[PDB]
Amino acid sequence: QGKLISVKTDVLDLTINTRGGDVEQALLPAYPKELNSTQPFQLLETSPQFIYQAQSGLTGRDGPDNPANGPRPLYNVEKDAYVLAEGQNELQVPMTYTDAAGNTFTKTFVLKRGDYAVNVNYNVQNAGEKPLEISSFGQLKQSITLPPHLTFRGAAYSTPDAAYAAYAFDTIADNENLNISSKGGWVAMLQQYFATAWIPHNDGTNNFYTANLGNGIAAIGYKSQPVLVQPGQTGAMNSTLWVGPEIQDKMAAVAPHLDLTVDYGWLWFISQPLLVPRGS
Repeated sequence: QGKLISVKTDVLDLTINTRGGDVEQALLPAYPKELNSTQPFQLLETSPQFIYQAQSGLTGRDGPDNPANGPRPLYNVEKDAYVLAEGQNELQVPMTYTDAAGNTFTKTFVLKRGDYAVNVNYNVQNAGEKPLEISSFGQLKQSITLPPHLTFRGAAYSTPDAAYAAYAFDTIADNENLNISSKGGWVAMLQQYFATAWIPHNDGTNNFYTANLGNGIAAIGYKSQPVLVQPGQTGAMNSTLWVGPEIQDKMAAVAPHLDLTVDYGWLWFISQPLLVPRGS
């Protein structure tokens, strides 16, 4: 039972679940829902017939988002609604959770004006006797079937060794999944004109994976290498979420070597039905 908070700027309307801090819906006010609509375009969404979420949290031995340590952390929040105020160029949305040992975990969303790159920052204060072992993760998950409603989509990533790469949702659904290591890099879900991406900011070697979550859900994500938070200290785990138009210039400012060019070419080609006519 985690409430839903509203987080608004000029370009994004996010709903964030307070149990785990997953982004459950993202609307884009600069883009109409369809031709002639009042409504903004819906990228991330949570509904009975379609889900598309940017999930994140702290896993590893001592991470609270690790199911073995119990249910996802219920964060406390100041308000239910945050809105970029006039004259202000940045919005901060901090949420705090306190462990059953006084360990404090602060997850903070940082939005900037006109900016589709949302910073997602943790601070972990260890108030106990042993080091806390923690991996952060970013997952993007999506229903394979759109709502029947009665133009292609896929997963991508890049690493220092992988200039372009792409997984069709079919492949993921076939249990043929990515499982690799990447220092830096990024993972994304693509559609036409719009993209979602997680870009970790750390010094380690991430695990980049795709996953069949079953019942029609595909996923791509990263799990950053485990870090120790000493009894002394407060640790920080940072990543950036792109949630917006597929503007390469803007994305590449946040992820160097962002080039989707060859990914789109593959996904465009692969999603077109085959017809070989009989001779005549």
